Amino acid sequence: DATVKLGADSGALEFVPKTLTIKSGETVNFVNNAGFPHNIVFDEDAIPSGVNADAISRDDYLNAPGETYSVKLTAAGEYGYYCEPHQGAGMVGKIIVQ
Ligand SMILES: [Cu+2]
Repeated sequence: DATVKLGADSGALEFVPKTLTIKSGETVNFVNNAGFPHNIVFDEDAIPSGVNADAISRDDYLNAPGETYSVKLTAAGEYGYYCEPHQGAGMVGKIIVQ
């Protein structure tokens, strides 16, 4: 399992780390750090076919400080995802599942 802080302590709205590599079946914990509310809307494109992004997409917004979203990715492949509220600011990421 690996943990992604949503936003740096400085206030910058970025996925930390932006490019994360995990193994098949590892859980990603997206812990709110700064800039909340945040959400994780996996992109339908640039992903394993079948639009699995929607099922693993966080439509709701994490608002409480330290709120953690835990998602298990078993399918191998890059997952290109982005934070909608800060999508224009470049708050995106990619999770290589092997
Ligand atoms: Cu954000």
